[PDB]
Amino acid sequence: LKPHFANVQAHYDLSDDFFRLFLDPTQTYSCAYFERDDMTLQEAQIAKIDLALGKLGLQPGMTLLDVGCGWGATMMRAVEKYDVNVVGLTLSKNQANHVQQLVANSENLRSKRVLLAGWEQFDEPVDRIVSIGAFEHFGHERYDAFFSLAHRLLPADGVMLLHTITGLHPKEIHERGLPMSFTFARFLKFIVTEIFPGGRLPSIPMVQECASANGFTVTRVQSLQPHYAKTLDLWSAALQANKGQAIALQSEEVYERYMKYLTGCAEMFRIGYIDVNQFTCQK
Ligand SMILES: CCCCCCCCCC[N+](C)(C)CCCCCCCCCC
Repeated sequence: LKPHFANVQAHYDLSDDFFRLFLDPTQTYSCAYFERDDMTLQEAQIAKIDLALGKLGLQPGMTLLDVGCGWGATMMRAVEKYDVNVVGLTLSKNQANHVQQLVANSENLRSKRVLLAGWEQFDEPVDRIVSIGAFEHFGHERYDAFFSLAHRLLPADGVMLLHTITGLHPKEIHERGLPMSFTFARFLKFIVTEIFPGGRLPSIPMVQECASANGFTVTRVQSLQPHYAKTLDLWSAALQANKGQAIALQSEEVYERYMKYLTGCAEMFRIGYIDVNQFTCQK
């Protein structure tokens, strides 16, 4: 199984400078958690991180594996607030380099590693696992392999917090009393073709199946559905105000595409065609 470096890199290696125009300072690129009403995006992203890490029963000395570490905000938070060693995986060249600098400049004593590789090329024992918004890039065809590896790399009391967007079947969506449909399907095509090449959304039962079939017990499924529309609204508001900057670094063609993507997804979550859930997978 050769990781899909090309497709994944197609999106995230666009330009850190560009993503910085709409993501919060920690560069977290996933659904935030507005635990409190007046939280800033940065505070809500940290709260999301704590929500995920707080389910792992972390302890000093442990080694945490972050599958699809992104720009590393989660890894560094794990080190700094929870005092654990970390290992981060990503197919993005720019992310690997960025996190490599965070590691190089850290004054914390814990072990920190970032690899430009996929879980498909990682076979090392870890104490706990966290994966936020990376699953959507694996593809239905590799779900079983992922959980197999996850279960194999974890200790006896191991735990994996899998956070991923989930979707309903377009055919069955019509019964949910949800109009549009065609519009939804047409937008999904747009996303997979111009935003996330190779992307694929898993249904909740699909995650529950691959987990159980590989020896895991899903002890909790928490939805952050409403929180994503706001996260996306905040991302789009910033990008738009940074429009002039967006075109300079790239092109107005890229800008238009990203605004269409950010805003569109926001409505999709608002109406309920898509969801986002954190699965506590207990070994
Ligand atoms: C139906 C095809 C779905 C492909 C989904 C690809 C998802 C990539 C998610 C990447 N992160 C975690 C960085 C988040 C980006 C913002 C939310 C995007 C939601 C897309 C929903 C498409 C239905």
